Amino acid sequence: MQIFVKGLTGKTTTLEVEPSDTIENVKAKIQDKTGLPPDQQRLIFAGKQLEDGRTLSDYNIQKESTLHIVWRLRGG
Repeated sequence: MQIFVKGLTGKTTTLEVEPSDTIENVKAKIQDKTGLPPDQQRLIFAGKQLEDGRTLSDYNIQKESTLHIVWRLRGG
């Protein structure tokens, strides 16, 4: 069960996930494709904010679910 994430460039990035796969892991996968640090990553689905400890089955996230990558620096 893969998912498509809306990138800033508009290009979607397929990611491998599973009902068991927690968000913490997902952010980790992203940290590799985006190379961005965890403090610069944010996942939101259907306008709902995700949190660690939860799973896809909790957010009712299905396949081809459109996420949202928000890139912003917390400043110095």
